Amino acid sequence: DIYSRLLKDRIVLLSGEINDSVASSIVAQLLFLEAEDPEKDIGLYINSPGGVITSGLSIYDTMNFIRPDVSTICIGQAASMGAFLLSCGAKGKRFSLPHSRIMIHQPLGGAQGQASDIEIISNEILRLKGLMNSILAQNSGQSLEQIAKDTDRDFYMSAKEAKEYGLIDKVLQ
Amino acid sequence: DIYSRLLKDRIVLLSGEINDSVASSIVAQLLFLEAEDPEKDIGLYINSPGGVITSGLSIYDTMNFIRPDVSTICIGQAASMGAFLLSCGAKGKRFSLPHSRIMIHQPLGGAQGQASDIEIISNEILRLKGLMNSILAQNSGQSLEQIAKDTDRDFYMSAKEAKEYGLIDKVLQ
Amino acid sequence: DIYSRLLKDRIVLLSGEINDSVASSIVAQLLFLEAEDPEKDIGLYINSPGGVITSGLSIYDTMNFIRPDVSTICIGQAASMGAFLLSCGAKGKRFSLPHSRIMIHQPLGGAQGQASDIEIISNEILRLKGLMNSILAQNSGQSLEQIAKDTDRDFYMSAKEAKEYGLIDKVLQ
Amino acid sequence: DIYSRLLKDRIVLLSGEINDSVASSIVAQLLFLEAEDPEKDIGLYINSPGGVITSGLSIYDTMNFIRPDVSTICIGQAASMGAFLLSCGAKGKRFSLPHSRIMIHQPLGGAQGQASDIEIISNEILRLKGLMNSILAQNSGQSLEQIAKDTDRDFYMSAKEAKEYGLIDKVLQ
Amino acid sequence: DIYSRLLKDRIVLLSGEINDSVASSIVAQLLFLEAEDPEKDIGLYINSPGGVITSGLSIYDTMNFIRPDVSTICIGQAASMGAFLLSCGAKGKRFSLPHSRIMIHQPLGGAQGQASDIEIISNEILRLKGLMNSILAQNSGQSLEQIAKDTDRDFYMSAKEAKEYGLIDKVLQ
Amino acid sequence: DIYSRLLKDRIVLLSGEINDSVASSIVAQLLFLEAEDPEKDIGLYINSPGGVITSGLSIYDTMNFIRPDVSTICIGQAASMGAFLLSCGAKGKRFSLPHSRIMIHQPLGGAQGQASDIEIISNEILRLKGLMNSILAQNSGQSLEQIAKDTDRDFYMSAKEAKEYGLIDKVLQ
Amino acid sequence: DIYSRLLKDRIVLLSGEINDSVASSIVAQLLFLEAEDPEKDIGLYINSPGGVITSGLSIYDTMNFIRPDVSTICIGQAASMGAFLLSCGAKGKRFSLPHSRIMIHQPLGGAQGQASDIEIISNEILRLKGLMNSILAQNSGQSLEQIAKDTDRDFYMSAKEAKEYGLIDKVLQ
Amino acid sequence: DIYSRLLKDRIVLLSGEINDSVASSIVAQLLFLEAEDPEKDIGLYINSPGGVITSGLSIYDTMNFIRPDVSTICIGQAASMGAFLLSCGAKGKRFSLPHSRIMIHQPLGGAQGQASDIEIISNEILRLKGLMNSILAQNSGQSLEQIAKDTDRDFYMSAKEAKEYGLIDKVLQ
Amino acid sequence: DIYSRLLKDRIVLLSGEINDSVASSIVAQLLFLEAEDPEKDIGLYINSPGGVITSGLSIYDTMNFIRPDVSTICIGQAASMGAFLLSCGAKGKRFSLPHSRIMIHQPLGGAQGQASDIEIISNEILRLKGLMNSILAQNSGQSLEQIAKDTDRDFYMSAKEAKEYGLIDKVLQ
Amino acid sequence: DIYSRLLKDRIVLLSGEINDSVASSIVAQLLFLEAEDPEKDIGLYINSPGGVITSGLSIYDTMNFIRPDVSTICIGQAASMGAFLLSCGAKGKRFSLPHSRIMIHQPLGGAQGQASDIEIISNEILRLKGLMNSILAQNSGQSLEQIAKDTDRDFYMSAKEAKEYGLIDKVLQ
Amino acid sequence: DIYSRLLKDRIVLLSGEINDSVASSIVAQLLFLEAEDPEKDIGLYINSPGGVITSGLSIYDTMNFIRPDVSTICIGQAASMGAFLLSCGAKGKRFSLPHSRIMIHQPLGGAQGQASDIEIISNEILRLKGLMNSILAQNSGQSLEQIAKDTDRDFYMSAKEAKEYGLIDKVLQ
Repeated sequence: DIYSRLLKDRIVLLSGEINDSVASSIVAQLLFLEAEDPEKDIGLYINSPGGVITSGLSIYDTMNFIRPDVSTICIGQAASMGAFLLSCGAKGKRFSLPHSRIMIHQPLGGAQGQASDIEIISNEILRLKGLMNSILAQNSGQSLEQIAKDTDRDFYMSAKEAKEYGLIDKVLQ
Repeated sequence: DIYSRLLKDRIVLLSGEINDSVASSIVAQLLFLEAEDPEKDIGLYINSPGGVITSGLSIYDTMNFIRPDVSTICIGQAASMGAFLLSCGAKGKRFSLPHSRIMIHQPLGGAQGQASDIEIISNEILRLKGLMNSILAQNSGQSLEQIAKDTDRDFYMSAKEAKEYGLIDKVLQ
Repeated sequence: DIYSRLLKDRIVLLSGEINDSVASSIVAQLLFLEAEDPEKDIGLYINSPGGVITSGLSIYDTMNFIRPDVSTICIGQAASMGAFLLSCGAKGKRFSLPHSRIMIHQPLGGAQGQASDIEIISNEILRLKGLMNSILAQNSGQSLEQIAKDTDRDFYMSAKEAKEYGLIDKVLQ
Repeated sequence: DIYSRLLKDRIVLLSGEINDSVASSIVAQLLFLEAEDPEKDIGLYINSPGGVITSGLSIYDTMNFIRPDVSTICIGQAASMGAFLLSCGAKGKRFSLPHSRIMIHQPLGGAQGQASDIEIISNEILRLKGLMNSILAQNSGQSLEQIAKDTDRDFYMSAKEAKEYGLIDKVLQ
Repeated sequence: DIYSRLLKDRIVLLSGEINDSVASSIVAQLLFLEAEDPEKDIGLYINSPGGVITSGLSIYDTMNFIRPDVSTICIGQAASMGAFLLSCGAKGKRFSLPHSRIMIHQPLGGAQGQASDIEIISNEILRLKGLMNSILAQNSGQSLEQIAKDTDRDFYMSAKEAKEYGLIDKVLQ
Repeated sequence: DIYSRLLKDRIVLLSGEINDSVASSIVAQLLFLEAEDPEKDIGLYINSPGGVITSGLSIYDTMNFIRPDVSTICIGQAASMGAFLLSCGAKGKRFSLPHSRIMIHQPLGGAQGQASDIEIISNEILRLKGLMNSILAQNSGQSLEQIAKDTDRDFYMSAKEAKEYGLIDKVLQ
Repeated sequence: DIYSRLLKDRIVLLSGEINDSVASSIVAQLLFLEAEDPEKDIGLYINSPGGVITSGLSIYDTMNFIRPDVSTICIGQAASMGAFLLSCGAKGKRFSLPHSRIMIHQPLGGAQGQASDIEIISNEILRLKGLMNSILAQNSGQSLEQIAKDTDRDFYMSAKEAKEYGLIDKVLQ
Repeated sequence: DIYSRLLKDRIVLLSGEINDSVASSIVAQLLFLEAEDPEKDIGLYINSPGGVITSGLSIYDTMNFIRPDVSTICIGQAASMGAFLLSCGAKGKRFSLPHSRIMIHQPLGGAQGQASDIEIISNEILRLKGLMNSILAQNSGQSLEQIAKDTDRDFYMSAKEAKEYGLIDKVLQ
Repeated sequence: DIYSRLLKDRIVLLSGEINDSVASSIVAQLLFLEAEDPEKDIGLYINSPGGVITSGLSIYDTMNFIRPDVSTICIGQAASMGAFLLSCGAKGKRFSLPHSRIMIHQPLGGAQGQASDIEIISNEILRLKGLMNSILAQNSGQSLEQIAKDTDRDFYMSAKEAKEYGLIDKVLQ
Repeated sequence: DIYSRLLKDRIVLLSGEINDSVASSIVAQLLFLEAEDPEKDIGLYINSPGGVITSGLSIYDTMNFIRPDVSTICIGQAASMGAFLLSCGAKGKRFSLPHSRIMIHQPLGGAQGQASDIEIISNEILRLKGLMNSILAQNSGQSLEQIAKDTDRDFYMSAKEAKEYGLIDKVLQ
Repeated sequence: DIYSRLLKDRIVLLSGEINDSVASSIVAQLLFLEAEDPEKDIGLYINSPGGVITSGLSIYDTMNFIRPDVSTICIGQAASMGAFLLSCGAKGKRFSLPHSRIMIHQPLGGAQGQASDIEIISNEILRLKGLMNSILAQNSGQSLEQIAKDTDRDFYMSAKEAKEYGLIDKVLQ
């Protein structure tokens, strides 16, 4: 398994839509490495359009739970939770190839049922909105005010624009 | 046309699901019954599990628009919006057959999309929820807080119970 | 319309499953005949397996609501709510052709959702079970207990048998 | 209307499958004809493959319920309930065109659920079988055993054979 | 098998919807670790939106039927049965990464058929609601009433609030 | 025809979703009434959630095309294109029942294919947005830049709020 | 038929998509109106997104086949075949409401099968493409060259621009 | 795999619905263990809602066919056929976790076709309801009469209750 | 693997429709086989009805790209692109079995969209039609004209007729 | 694995449509080869109609990110992103077999939602278009304008033509 | 694998529908066995209802393309194409079990398109029809005219009858 083999070099590939099954796998790996050499570095390669908010968070929090440094690399794209996760790499170890697109937005959801329940989901997602649009600031150097304004709608950026934005550290040319 | 004939005796039947089409027909008959005689009472028999909120409000609001007195008579059942409408008939003229059932509740709906949009839909349906509980309290003599409490979940009642609650005036039994 | 010339003879056929649509057509025809002549009997021929409970009571209630006696004739079959309606015919004027089948049961239904929602629905359907079990008890002369025990499962019986049970008065053979 | 025109000559057509809808329509016509003239004969043509049991039973009963003689004419085909009805025609006036095919059998049906309900449905279908066999015996001149043994599986026969069996009186040819 | 890997370090993730298939895998793993060493701790990692009730109870009752202590870590989210199971982890050893979201509620279900069977099913869902709400009381220290009041509708809380609520001991902050 | 009779009194009903069918029906009705008597005001009752933009614009244009004043009365609701049309009637004659809700938004649409076609659609939908926003601003008295901001996301309003906003003139309380 | 009503004043409405049946109706109305009076003008209101090429040509020709001048009025929109048709109105009698949308373009289609069959179908649509461009240029004053360059991709324009462009003669405002 | 691993310890996990593929699987596992050590006990873990009847009986007979003692352990739930099989374990060796649930009932099924065939199936299922209720009576201490009564409709119960009832022996609390 | 042992002897089997993944497989097998020994001949058994053209030329070029002589052997059938490939085998080693059938034809395709895009695809398929006809005429010795006339419509051949057309060399019979 | 045996000689295959999954695999193999030897050249064979934009850009970047020279070889076809990728190979090492076909064009996409969301997408796709046009001009030596004009519509090329356009360096034959 | 274990004894199983996929495994297995030993014998056990003609011919020509004798044993059934293969077995070693059915028929197929195309398919299927009639005639020693007469419609035979008809040599009783 080419992934099994690459994982041997402490490399992890997050590819495509994020959800529990995939997010679990990432975590399973991250943990595995930490339980191999809790000292070294980890290479998280990200090419994702996003996905389940809580699924990505598990990945985010784990990237810190473990001891090893988690360096993120954007190849292809990092959209939504993919960008979020991307800006969660170890400060200084956050990169992107030259032609990757980085995009940031607000949470996406749905609610259905009695008014009471729609209010519960609405408040729950608005809550996740705030929680993430503050980490983005605390990860970019941008204020929550500016991070509130740019993510209102899809905010597309090129690698170079994301470095200058604070989502990444270096655009490996 | 059996219906067009009862219509000729000022009788209007609102049965089944409520939506724009069904409501536009009840509105028309109510405006028509008015032009035929803005003095004589209108008899509106109801057997409906509710439907679209705004469609329902189009009837309620037409009821109070035309000069005729709109008597409501619950046969079978009057649930949700149907229950709301029954309780909106001329004072002293809200009726129900003996074995009919009345059921009041909170509005239902849904939202899908960005956190921001879910929130807008969520507020709008809470605004409606408040609006109708307000009217529903004024029609039954209950306190707004009492209605908000009793409509939290589906509240069933017999013709007799509904009259004791203030939704109707008499049980033509 | 064949049903229109007959409506003149004051004949109303209840055929097939009952729902608000079908049930409104009946109620309207009864109100009509009532407006045409308040004293003359009405012949309600019933060939139905039943259906929506509130729709049924809608018809039953209208039946006792108007001034004319509503005679009921069972042709083919009167099952469930259809048998319920049969029994609600003017005392002394409940009939069935010789080979009609008559069955009595308990209400059927469905509930989906949170535990506390299923309970409200479970209770509402039990109330209707009790409510209708008693009216059957009256109509027939039988006692609550016997009625409950016999309707726990479908109780299939002949016309001659329904006569002895007290659901009809005479077998027009 | 071509059918309403023939109804004018006291001619009722019964074609295709039999269900409540169709049944309720034949009954309505039989009741209408008897209205106009309860003395004159009626021509009931039958090109049906059968259908709902209690549905045809309603027609059969309506045929003997009214005063007019209900003459039956089999054109094309009369199978299962279609045949049963054809034999319930006014004795002596049960006809058939030369190349029609009469077919008789036992009841078809289905049951699903708990064993208790399956037994109940099985006993009910069995009663119905019994009823119709003996009614077939009484109308044909056959013994409950010859009929029962002969309808265990579909029994197809021509007009001539149908007469020798005693289902029809004469073959109008 | 990246998972068969962690199963060595005594780790095990419960990810995604819970059902008899997943439940059997988790319980199979537990019985496995109880044999590899019936004293050392186990690391049941949680990221689930919930699932079937009796299924979750399979996991719970096993976490207690075995000797080793089953610690629980909430990564991503622990909603419904997931929060319920997160709280069933050996007291003192119930964790959650800083960004997880915990949510507790009441059982969900469905019932169809006779009013007798709806009631059977309604009583059982209520019983299951009674049991677990009770277990959520013993686990967190909350009273029977408090839990019931808060689980009526979806109760969303952060890791901190959940530790604060007594659902977990510590946030691996 | 209940709708016809009202049309004989200068009453047009715009209910439900808007499209070329419905749009043509109203245009057709407005032309007719203009021919009927080019002086008498026309009353356009609107209960619509919006629909095809070009369809909506053809009604608006016609409203100003014909000679007679076209008064609008919102009942139920006037959302999107409905709010637009509602505001397009003769000045001093734009009405709403007390409980009607108004909602103004930006246009919705879609495109697929090459970047050149998408770009072409985008500009076109962007051209439509500006036209209506300037006409909405031109109908209410708001500054174009004011409308642009409010309608960015769905803007719901009570009848009262809508009068103050300048969408309608009076609320028939 | 309100449409039959307006047809009484020589007013025809071409709304929605164009196909064989919408075209036969329009052409019938054109042949009928000619038989009615070969002198008086005909007003053709057009609100269409286009349709089947050959269907639109059947109308284009019939317009020019009968003696009466066929004036065209664009309400809502005149897209593609709809725009083509709009431009084919009698000289000086081509108008548009102020807010109408006008769009011209090249033919759409599909072919499947053998290489030879694709080529045949391809040559055919390039013929219709050439034919309609030529007529467009002739009706607008533009050159075949300009029309070709401009309809390469969807060319959207306002009423005031369709006049300048020469597709229409006057914007009724 | 995880399961197979537990197999060499003589644990057989009956999980999920029951059918011929799953049954032969259980059966095969039992035989093997038998062909292994025909003396050492077997721990049959049951957690299912039940399933095909002749299928379940095959796990049962086999369970008595071999010489080893097949202990049963309900985890999560043993409902219908699952509850049957649970109670069928070796005397004094039927356990269950504290929060597991047991439910016993009467067989469900169905038949389609001629009356003669529906009866054969009806009698065949009444037979199995009879067979299993007798075995269900022995295994627990109850009498056939007390089993036929309680199993009529779904009969749920706790672990303790199940013990009391006689379906299982000890409740490994 | 059976196919993997036959590969050992340098036998490559191409069966079924041809698409990118089937083609890639052959290419990978041709390439592999080239590394093992750039000298030893290869047997390419073909049993295909044809498939994607570019996929076919994929195999064709690889067949002439590698060093070793790739002999083709038609078993079952070689139709369309399958027959095309069959003739691209090294001259002298193009064999077929006594009852294989060879069918040659012109390309099949599809196109949808504007007249401009249809043309482009039309010319692209025609360019492929000529390119391939020219290669077939060259592979068989037939002239361009004669190959054209014959592939206009499907052309079926026996192994004998084939060889005598030039498509294959010898008939291994 | 025939594909893993090819990766051994340092040969990667890109067949069929391109999406995140397919791209992730290509990248992995590239990274693994740079691991197995950062000096030896890599041969990327392409038979693709293209696919997801960002997916392709992730391969292009990985290609230029690692040290090994990654030459490209077109078999069958390289169209859209496939062509784009082919031309991104190591200068001097871009190849194609004689009969494969190369086609270049502009990006394809979709947008649904509000005008604001449509616009953001249109701008983004025009953005990657300008990006890709620039990258194709640099790789082929063509001017940014010639590419823009040439890719407005599918531009099909033979291998020879492609090499002459500067897309591939050599045509193996 | 087990079908492979049997292949070690030169036993090839042909079960089910025949198609390229199926025929390819059979063809692969035949070529392999010869590579294993071109002297011994192969036993082709056939239990098939037939399939794709050219597919069958594929296995037919290989049986006789390889060196060893292909012994065909019928089990279950050899119908349509299945019987052709059975009969194509090595003269003298064709077998069958006592209760197998053998069935011979004419080819099945279809065509769609232009008359010219249907004719081409029609003649091709007639060719495959006469071709198999002649070979089936040879294999059995019957008259081309006789075989044609018996396969015009399905011709079922038992093993005894196949032996006397000439399709098999012996019947292993």
